[PDB]
Amino acid sequence: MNGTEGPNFYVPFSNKTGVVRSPFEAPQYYLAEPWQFSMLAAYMFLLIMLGFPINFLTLYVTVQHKKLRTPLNYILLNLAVADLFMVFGGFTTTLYTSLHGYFVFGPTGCNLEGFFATLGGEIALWSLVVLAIERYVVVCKPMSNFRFGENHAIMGVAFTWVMALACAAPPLVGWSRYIPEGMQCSCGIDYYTPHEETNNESFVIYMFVVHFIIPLIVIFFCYGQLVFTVKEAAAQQQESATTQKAEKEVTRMVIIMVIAFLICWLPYAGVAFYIFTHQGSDFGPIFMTIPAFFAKTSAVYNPVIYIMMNKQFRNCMVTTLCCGKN
Ligand SMILES: *[C@@H]1O[C@H](CO)[C@@H](O[C@@H]2O[C@H](CO)[C@@H](O[C@@H]3O[C@H](CO)[C@@H](O)[C@H](O[C@H]4O[C@H](CO)[C@@H](O)[C@H](O)[C@@H]4O)[C@@H]3O)[C@H](O)[C@H]2NC(C)=O)[C@H](O)[C@H]1NC(C)=O
Ligand SMILES: CCCCCCCCO[C@@H]1O[C@H](CO)[C@@H](O)[C@H](O)[C@H]1O
Ligand SMILES: CCCCCCCCO[C@@H]1O[C@H](CO)[C@@H](O)[C@H](O)[C@H]1O
Ligand SMILES: CCCCCCCCO[C@@H]1O[C@H](CO)[C@@H](O)[C@H](O)[C@H]1O
Ligand SMILES: *C(=O)CCCCCCCCCCCCCCC
Ligand SMILES: *C(=O)CCCCCCCCCCCCCCC
Repeated sequence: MNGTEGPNFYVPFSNKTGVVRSPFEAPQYYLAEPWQFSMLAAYMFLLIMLGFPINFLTLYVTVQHKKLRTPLNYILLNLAVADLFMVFGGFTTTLYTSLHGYFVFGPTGCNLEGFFATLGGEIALWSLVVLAIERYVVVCKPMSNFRFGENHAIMGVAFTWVMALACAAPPLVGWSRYIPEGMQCSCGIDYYTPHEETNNESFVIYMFVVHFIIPLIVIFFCYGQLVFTVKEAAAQQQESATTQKAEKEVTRMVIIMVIAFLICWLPYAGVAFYIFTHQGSDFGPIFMTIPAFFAKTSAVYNPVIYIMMNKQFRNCMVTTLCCGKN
């Protein structure tokens, strides 16, 4: 027996020596050394110090530069906002709790922190999906006489909001639940205890299919077709070096974006799928925080890839940071 059950939690540590306390009431220093809790805090600090400026600057630069405010870019603003939900909902609260050694805000705080942290990263997830769809629609022109504009861009943003709520809300009202995870300082969806009262098994399948496989297929399809269309168009215009450049640049960025998507969610899903097969095993507190490393860090590397590697934004950023010139 490798864990310790309670009303609103599951501490991954045997209580056979009697040392296990609630993650809402007392420090979990039997679960991990105090210095490891400090390193958790150190990492949350890094994610905030990098994550806030990068994502805030994205919104600020867009307000100052008319050229950035195009319908396509609406979703990349949505991304930046989602990343800020991850920072202020997730990382800051985890920084606070990690320094105590347990989730001080209790079960209600666990639901809040879990909701906004889940909502944040899920909006970001679907933002990356909707961008691929919009880019696919715009480049491949799969529809007869269609023009992407403000109305469509806003629907795409609302679509992410809805999908993210379809993921984050149900645990608040019966279907699965939010409980402290890993080192017990941050809360999230329960996918490591078969909890019949909330039906965790169905929700995990629903999550795996609707919120990972479907996104993964849409992203691979949309960008697959986009790279196909661009490559055959360049092959029919090989005299233009500009077009050959643009073709290679687009293919390079698609590979970066697809690989980046996998790094973010494949570890989180690979571990989730493993627990579905091998249930109730001796999963450490650190083991649970390894997938969350890659996922939470996306709040920094997504805006680096999807926004700061754009030459247009990069100029506006320099201008805004240098007060007007340069
Ligand atoms: C992990 O295991 C440990 C060990 O079992 C466990 O901690 C223990 O919890 C029990 C309560 O569940 C504690 O027992 C209490 O001891 C105090 C003595 O001061 C009593 O006052 C408590 O109440 C009794 O007496 C009252 C008298 O008026 C009655 O009103 C009441 O009904 C009770 O009879 C109670 O006996 C025990 O002290 C700890 N032990 C240790 C070592 O901490 C812990 O709960 C487990 N963790 C999890 C998450 O499940
Ligand atoms: C940068 C944000 C500030 C975080 C302040 C952390 C306060 C930690 O407070 C600690 O909690 C222990 C219980 O776990 C108690 O022994 C004491 O209150 C204190 O040592
Ligand atoms: C990915 C599909 C497999 C099942 C996933 C279920 C667990 C979801 O886990 C969630 O991930 C979010 C990442 O955005 C974190 O912010 C949340 O804290 C966490 O609850
Ligand atoms: C979703 C997957 C995105 C499309 C990835 C295609 C990358 C293939 O690679 C591309 O074409 C040639 C090989 O086919 C290489 O020699 C080129 O360097 C490269 O641009
Ligand atoms: C335009 O005039 C150029 C920008 C002016 C600012 C140049 C100085 C940048 C230094 C940033 C250092 C970051 C410190 C990070 C420590 C945590
Ligand atoms: C806007 O007008 C661009 C200039 C603004 C920067 C003024 C000079 C910056 C000096 C660099 C100091 C960096 C130290 C960071 C402290 C942690």
